[PDB]
Amino acid sequence: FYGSSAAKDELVYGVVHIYASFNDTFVHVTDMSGRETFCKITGGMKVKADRDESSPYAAMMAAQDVVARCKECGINALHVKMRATGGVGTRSPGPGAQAALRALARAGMKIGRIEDVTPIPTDSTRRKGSRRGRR
RNA sequence: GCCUUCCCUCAACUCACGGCAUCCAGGAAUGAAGGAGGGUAGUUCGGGGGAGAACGUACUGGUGCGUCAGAGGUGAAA
Repeated sequence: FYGSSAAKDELVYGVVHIYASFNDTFVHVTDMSGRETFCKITGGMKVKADRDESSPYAAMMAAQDVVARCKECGINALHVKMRATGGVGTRSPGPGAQAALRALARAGMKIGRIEDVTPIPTDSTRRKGSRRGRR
């Protein structure tokens, strides 16, 4: 088929970048290269209304269309990299994390070697805000 | 306790005895304050100060390699 035919009957390790924020959730597909990709999924496609595009439901509904497209790319095993937010944002992911993982596991994809890959500064620029804060 | 004898006074000059040759005023000042100043030493002690050279990720932008439809953002939106 389109996917494995020289890696077939053997697990293949993709990589999945998960970026969870409070405006959307992203689920991306990479192959231990990051130079080539197959699919880019956003919460906002599956669920409409901007509040609910970062909600748990968004994640899970999106996650099932990861699995759908992975089994056509020969990908079976998935390494995962969880990302929070920017280095001048916070250090907290949105609610779309922890939802996506479970949705993939339950959908028969293997998961191993999860990691925390996020941009944390040694130090960076003045954080957005003010001296007196947002109020 | 003391005298004498005996061992018999070491740091390259040290100890004992003698010649006589020299040079030539000099030691008579209160003390050293849990008062001040200074010296020396531990390659002491420290986000102390100046200079010069590298290092770290992030933010932002650009470039290249891929993907494809929404993304920013909010209480909700725009």
